[PDB]
Amino acid sequence: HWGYGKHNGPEHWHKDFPIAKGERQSPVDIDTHTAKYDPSLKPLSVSYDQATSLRILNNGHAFNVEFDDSQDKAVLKGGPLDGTYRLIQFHFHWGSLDGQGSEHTVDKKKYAAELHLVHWNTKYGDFGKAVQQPDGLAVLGIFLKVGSAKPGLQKVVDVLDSIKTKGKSADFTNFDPRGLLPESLDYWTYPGSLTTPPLLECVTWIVLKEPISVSSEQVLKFRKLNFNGEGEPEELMVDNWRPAQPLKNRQIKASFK
Ligand SMILES: O=C(NO)c1ccccc1
Ligand SMILES: [Zn+2]
Repeated sequence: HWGYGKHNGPEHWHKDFPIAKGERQSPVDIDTHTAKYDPSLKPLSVSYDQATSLRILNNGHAFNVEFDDSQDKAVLKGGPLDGTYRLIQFHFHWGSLDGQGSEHTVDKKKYAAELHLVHWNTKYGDFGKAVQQPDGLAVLGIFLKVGSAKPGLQKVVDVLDSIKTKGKSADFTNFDPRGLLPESLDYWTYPGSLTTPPLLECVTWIVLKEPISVSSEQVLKFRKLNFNGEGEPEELMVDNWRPAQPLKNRQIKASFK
């Protein structure tokens, strides 16, 4: 099945998932000089105070911190969004080296990693129905650079040893995603897709301009994870990022002047 290796990586996905060569695929390079300030954008609202995390899972591609989305708790609204989007999970994409790892790039610059906080449009009832709609999902993307440690990420880092291989999960309650956000909410937004198969084009991307810094030690632990399952040859979970795709007929809007 699909992965990030030479024989099943991004360049191969289109065979099982034709939409890989679609009209609004993600990620894309964000050309900052071509992005235009949009005064029609309303202020962005990230309300994560009532967030209820449940567990963490190694799915063989990345690790997902899942949340209880059966109620109106952690929601994203405002900005380019119409309505309320509910947080269902977050995960990261990272590299084997600090010089690569992010999916979106800024003026071709690659960051060490990228955090994706996934939300679904409540007007559609649930995540499954949402992914059949062009405005069913909203993903808040945050870049990670290596520098000072991020205190709010350490709880995630310390539980990774317990979910080293594909299929493993661990209880992960009371984790506050507010500790992963940078100070500024300035962002770029464009219509795109999931960056992993099935690559569905149901996403409104909101990529924050300000990256958060994490320590070399923190990202090093991300790289100790495994793509393989327990009892299988070890294949380090690194470089699980899809490269920038053609922007095609799209414009990236900026929330700032
Ligand atoms: O960011 C994602 N993949 O990398 C993603 C986004 C929405 C739903 C599932 C996955
Ligand atoms: Zn992602």
